[PDB]
Amino acid sequence: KNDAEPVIDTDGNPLLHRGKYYIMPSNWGPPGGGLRLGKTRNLNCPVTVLQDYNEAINGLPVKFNIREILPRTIFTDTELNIEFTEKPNCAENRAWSLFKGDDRGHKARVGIGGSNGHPGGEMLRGGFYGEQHGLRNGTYKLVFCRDGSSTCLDVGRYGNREGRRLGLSEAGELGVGFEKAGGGN
Repeated sequence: KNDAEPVIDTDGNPLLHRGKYYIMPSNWGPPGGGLRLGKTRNLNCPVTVLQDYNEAINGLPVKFNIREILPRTIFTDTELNIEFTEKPNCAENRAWSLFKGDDRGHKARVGIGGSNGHPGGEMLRGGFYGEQHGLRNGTYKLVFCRDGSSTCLDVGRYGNREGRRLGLSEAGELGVGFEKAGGGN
């Protein structure tokens, strides 16, 4: 279009696939936390990807693959399937799925695992997306495009008093910054 650039960590270098990264809360917003598999609600397997109310923990690595592949650069509009680098042993996968539309989950909640136990229930189908509609320095937003009716929506934030459950906002939210997790190759 106007037209897709490469997606950068913003420690200056284009961002890659099967590469482990972290996502910080940009520049202190608000008040910024990291993300991980966190504790929220109760027992059947934690699906809730949490954002931290504390900055000491950058959470868990984040693998942006167009998933059943290997590729070199992630340009702003190219699909992908994202997942953490280690699942709590008991949810099925670490892939992020969006549980939907009712039941006191109340937005499409960020979900790891293949079935549900507890709140909400049926995880929507779809491939993710991302990147800034940004201005002076740094990086920005990630997006989801559904299988059924989603000409895709943003991912804002919902809280619930446990931490901060990610979700699909109506407007857009989250200035996001990327920190490769290190490595060679």
